[PDB]
Amino acid sequence: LMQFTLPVRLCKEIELFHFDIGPFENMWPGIFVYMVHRSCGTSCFELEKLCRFIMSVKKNYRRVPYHNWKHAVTVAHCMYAILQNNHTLFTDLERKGLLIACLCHDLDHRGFSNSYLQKFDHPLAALYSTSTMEQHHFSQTVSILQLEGHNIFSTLSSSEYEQVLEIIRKAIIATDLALYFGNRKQLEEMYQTGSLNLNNQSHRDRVIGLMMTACDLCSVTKLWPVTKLTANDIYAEFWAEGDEMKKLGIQPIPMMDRDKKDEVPQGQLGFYNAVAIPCYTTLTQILPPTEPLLKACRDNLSQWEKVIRGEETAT
Ligand SMILES: COCCn1ncc(NC(=O)c2nc(C3CC3)ccc2Nc2cncnc2)c1C(=O)N(C)C
Ligand SMILES: [Mg+2]
Ligand SMILES: [Zn+2]
Repeated sequence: LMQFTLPVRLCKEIELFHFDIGPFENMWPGIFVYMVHRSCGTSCFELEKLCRFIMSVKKNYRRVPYHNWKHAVTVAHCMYAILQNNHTLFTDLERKGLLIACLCHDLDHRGFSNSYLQKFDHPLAALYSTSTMEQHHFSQTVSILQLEGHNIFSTLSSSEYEQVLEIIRKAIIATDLALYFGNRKQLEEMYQTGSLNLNNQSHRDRVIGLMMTACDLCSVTKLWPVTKLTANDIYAEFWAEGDEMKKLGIQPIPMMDRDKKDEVPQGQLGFYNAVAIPCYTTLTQILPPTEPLLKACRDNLSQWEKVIRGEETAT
């Protein structure tokens, strides 16, 4: 057989939650196949179809600062780390579908939120009234899966193919943060009342939804230098959307206003407290081996507080 192998440093460090996939775009397909062969198995997909699929997905991500090909692979790698440290908890189809969901979850993102598409009256807003971009990401996923030589699930039966596309559809839709607030609250109640049941499919769905949020936000779970640099990329998009809001004659929210740059550290603090910490807390409760995501999230929160107190500088 031909086994995928990484250089020594990547071989060791890819198992760490805070792994950064590096600046070499040409190595990311290899990194993704490696993670699929180790988390799913070398027999999960035909290498030729997986390779063709990967390259078509890459092609349908856009040259935007943040919601790009590097983000897709980064989210996939966080999912890899969760699956490998929880390997007894997931099904064959869940392993197969979830790395693919993560790779595909922002397909054809233009760097604009669901809100902007609503305010702009974009055609996608007429087609998909809620989770507008996330329904578009899924539709794009189906398009690519239906191209010639792209059916990576060809050896699944009809009913298995349908289950995995449904795992994928729900996972991608779950990356709509508007849906996360409700989903985490339900999971918090279920956990504290002891009703949470991983044998209940409607409960698996919520746990995977939370896993997808955690993978999607995983830039707040890298070492500080990565987190700080990645925050420049996310704000490049937010500020561009704010500009487009101003062009529509609508005052943008403060985080999207490039004139309010001095409030980024307080904005970050607000986001860690309201969204990120609660997310990784609940995930650690359900999947205790995901502790390192929560720990790195707390460390970065501490760093933003250091920035607010003028002990650290972010230029
Ligand atoms: C009401 O919203 C304003 C309150 N607010 N302030 C900031 C913020 N989000 C982020 O910073 C952010 N969002 C995402 C995705 C949800 C969009 C991912 C990463 C983020 N940070 C970050 C930090 N380091 C490195 N990479 C990325 C929000 C928010 O809640 N959103 C939903 C965007
Ligand atoms: Mg998205
Ligand atoms: Zn994303």
